[PDB]
Amino acid sequence: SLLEFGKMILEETGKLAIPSYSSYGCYCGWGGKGTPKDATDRCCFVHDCCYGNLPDCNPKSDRYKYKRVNGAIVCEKGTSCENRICECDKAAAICFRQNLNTYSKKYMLYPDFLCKGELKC
Amino acid sequence: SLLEFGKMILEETGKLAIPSYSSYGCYCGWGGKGTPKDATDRCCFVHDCCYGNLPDCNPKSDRYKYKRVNGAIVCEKGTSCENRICECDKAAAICFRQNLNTYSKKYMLYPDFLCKGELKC
Ligand SMILES: CCCCCCCCCCCCC(=O)O
Ligand SMILES: CCCCCCCCCCCCC(=O)O
Repeated sequence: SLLEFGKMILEETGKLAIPSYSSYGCYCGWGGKGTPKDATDRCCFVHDCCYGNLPDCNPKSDRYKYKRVNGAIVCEKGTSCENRICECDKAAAICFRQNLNTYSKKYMLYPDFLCKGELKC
Repeated sequence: SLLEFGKMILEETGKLAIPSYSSYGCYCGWGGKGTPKDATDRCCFVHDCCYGNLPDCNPKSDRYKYKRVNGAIVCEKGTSCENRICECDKAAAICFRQNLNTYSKKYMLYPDFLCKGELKC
């Protein structure tokens, strides 16, 4: 659920999910059209493709449990869903960190309008 | 406070907070349930998620000051609360303007039974 995801993001990046990621570029915060603006934006994209491959699950709402082992995110075992969701979230979060040095305020609150067309995931 | 938030809304969109954004979709208003129905509805969803990260404050009434600098909304300095509350509002109003394009009357006075999922933040 967004609760775990949003928390994941602050642990990895140091930024609050809200302002910093709720409306970044074309895919951050949700949306789904356009050509990803940058690296951070490419991760929201990939994260969206990840959620899209869990038809049997409720990604944005099911609570899953995860722990940090020696500074690394580890998805605890739960249902098939809670596990796959958690991995999607971990991948996005970690990515976010990896590209912090390219994070551009220039893309926060980006006009969803400017994004046109649907990329084949 | 809502008096400042309503001012930004009228400035950025030209519409009055009450009709235009008080009974729109599943989140612009007070009910708050289901899955956002469109761009404008999500701005509202993100906004009260933003008010959620401010437990130690009270957004409805503490008044803050803001001004424009080269036409942009800037939150004047003050107490941590006043500043964070304003950032939530600032973003929301800008979000309503960037989406004036898809704002449709079909979502006004939207029925409760049409607000679906379980969503938390
Ligand atoms: C428009 C949405 C606000 C709630 C989103 C809080 C965290 C947003 C960042 C995750 C990216 C979303 C996914 O990959 O689409
Ligand atoms: C005249 C008095 C205040 C008008 C301000 C109404 C605020 C409307 C904004 C939509 C709700 C935002 C979200 O749920 O936070």
